[PDB]
Amino acid sequence: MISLIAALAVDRVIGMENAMPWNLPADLAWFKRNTLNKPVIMGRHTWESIGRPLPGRKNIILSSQPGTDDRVTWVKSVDEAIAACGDVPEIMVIGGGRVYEQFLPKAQKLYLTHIDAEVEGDTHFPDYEPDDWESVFSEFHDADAQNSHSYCFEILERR
Ligand SMILES: NC(=O)c1ccc[n+]([C@@H]2O[C@H](COP(=O)([O-])OP(=O)(O)OC[C@H]3O[C@@H](n4cnc5c(N)ncnc54)[C@H](OP(=O)(O)O)[C@@H]3O)[C@@H](O)[C@H]2O)c1
Ligand SMILES: Nc1nc(=O)c2nc(CNc3ccc(C(=O)N[C@@H](CCC(=O)O)C(=O)O)cc3)cnc2[nH]1
Ligand SMILES: [Mn+2]
Repeated sequence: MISLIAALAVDRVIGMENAMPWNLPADLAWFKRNTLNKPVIMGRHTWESIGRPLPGRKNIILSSQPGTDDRVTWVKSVDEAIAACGDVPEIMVIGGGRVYEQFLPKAQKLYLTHIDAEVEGDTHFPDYEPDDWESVFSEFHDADAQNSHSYCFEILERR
């Protein structure tokens, strides 16, 4: 099965100038929890924004160009990316915008964090049809001393 995981600010903004302007340790812990010991697929720009391999995960990078780092796996198409994951129960697609758009039609599950932040971005999560999805988990958290915005963890499954 293919799953997308993403954190969305207001108006589905997910990035600006190849960074995530906010800082929510609780959300990154949620990301780690849900991706550890699974393959993660990302686009080249997201790979460059993270800046190093994610430990405890098979890192698969999509690029039309040859690889530049043998600590991770490089692939040249969506189908190759999926194949490189091997026979696993769950493949995690971790962005960015252009990668999300391509994998969304193939995905069975969305792990979404809705962040109460107004950020002017240049990258958005794709505009998905709500009728195709059912919410099976929702958990809201107020801002605290560590997390500067309120946020909601949601898991959607394709109906
Ligand atoms: N808030 C979140 O949850 C979240 C998560 C991830 C990323 N981001 C943010 O999203 C932004 C980056 O997203 P982005 O849309 O600009 O770029 P991206 O999706 O991360 O990567 C785009 C690149 O992936 C490569 N590639 C993509 N699709 C391919 C395909 N079908 N076949 C072969 N190669 C392919 C291309 O690399 P080449 O040009 O080398 O061919 C393309 O330029 C950043 O701001 C980042 O911080 C946010
Ligand atoms: N929900 C969600 N939040 C995110 O911020 C997020 N970010 C990306 C891509 N960007 C990044 C940037 C940094 C790290 C990162 O340093 N992760 C650490 C967490 C460290 C910790 O647990 O405190 C990791 O090991 O996973 C991951 C993804 C993709 N999906 C996401 N999904
Ligand atoms: Mn059903």
